[PDB]
Amino acid sequence: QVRAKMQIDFLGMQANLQNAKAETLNKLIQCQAMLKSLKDNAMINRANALVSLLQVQANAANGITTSNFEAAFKIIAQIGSEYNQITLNNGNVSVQEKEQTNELKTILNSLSKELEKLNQQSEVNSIQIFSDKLEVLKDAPARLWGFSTLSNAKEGFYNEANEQIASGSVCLFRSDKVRKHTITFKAINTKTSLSKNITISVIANKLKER
Amino acid sequence: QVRAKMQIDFLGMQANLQNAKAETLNKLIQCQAMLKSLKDNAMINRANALVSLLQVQANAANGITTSNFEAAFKIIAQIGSEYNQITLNNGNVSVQEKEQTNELKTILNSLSKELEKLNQQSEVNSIQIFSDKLEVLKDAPARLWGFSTLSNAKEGFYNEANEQIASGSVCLFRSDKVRKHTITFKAINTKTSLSKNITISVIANKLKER
Amino acid sequence: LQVQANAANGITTSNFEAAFKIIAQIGSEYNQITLNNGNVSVQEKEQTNELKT
Repeated sequence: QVRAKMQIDFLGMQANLQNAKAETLNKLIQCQAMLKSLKDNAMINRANALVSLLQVQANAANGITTSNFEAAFKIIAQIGSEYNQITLNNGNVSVQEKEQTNELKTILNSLSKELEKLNQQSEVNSIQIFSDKLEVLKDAPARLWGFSTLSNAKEGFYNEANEQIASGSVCLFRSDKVRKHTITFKAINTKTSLSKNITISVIANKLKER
Repeated sequence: QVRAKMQIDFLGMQANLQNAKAETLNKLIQCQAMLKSLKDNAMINRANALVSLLQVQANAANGITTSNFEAAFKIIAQIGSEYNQITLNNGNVSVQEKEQTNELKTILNSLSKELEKLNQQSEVNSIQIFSDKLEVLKDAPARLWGFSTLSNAKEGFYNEANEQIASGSVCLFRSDKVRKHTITFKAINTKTSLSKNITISVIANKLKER
Repeated sequence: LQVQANAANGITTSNFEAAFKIIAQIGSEYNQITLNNGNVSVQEKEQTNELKT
């Protein structure tokens, strides 16, 4: 039951990794939208207040508005005082755009660079070999177990050049030798191919010797 | 099952660390937006009330409004009394911008500096070696186990200069010596490369001696 | 343009060079606008953003 569900479990774990990356990216984007929404809701309110000021200066017919246009415009100028504030010299404006400091924008940029640096090492399609009893005798099995996360494959075992010794995902490694063998789990596909190495060392029986 | 899922688990733990940093940054940004929204909602309401005051002074045709313009303007001046309040000397305004004290802005700045100081030590792509039985006899195995969080690598074991003694993520260290050996786990990649040291000390058998 | 339509004052012709730069600061981080002598020109500055990448 564990070995049957392993491919779908690794695909679900990769999907959960994608979910945990996309949630952090969405929180960063919501944070940057909340950062820019302050500037936007200040600027459109300043613009709407200026439109209403020209609306009361349009149908005025009083003359007090010409004297208060130097007074109320500095009240509309205090809407974006922490932003590109405005002034009136003798009836003309001049946008400052003071480039106001904010550390949190730089921390957001550093966290975005951290997320992009994390995004490169998020791999897909990696195989893995396993073997109990790395030490082995002359005729002991030492069952090799491979795992390929490919869609469809052949997942053979090859013996030190290309020599096929198993069929798929399990190998029974008899040695009849003394040397350290290196067995290659191979998962071929119509798209790509993967290989993995394991090293099984053989010893002789210390009791049978001399 | 534990060793197969370790790369995806470490990637998920790094993604959860990114989530726990981005949530704190988003809470700080929401807090600063709530700080600035008080100033913005005071200033646009003061501006809207002043626009309505010039609206009632426009279509007045009464004369009482010229006497109440020194009275109602001080009521509009109490909108931003804890902020850049306003006055009227003989029909002109003067913005104060008193630079009012607030400790919580400084505590927010200190927490942002704390978060940025925490952001530098958040590393990615670190390998780790492990070995049971740091003490070892002349021929005892003392199975070394390495872990590289790289995407694809070779993850070999090198013997004190460059001498390859294993293939990947497992090593069986026979010694036939007496000295303290230093084995280097190495994970090479097309982008970068990492190394890690372990020290396995060998002793002779105390029973076989003398 | 609604307040410039039913104006009948003349101050709006002088403030149309003033208020239009206030409307120009709405999209200052976006394709901002200007007025040379009564005509506009869209910039579309192609502003950088790492998060899109």
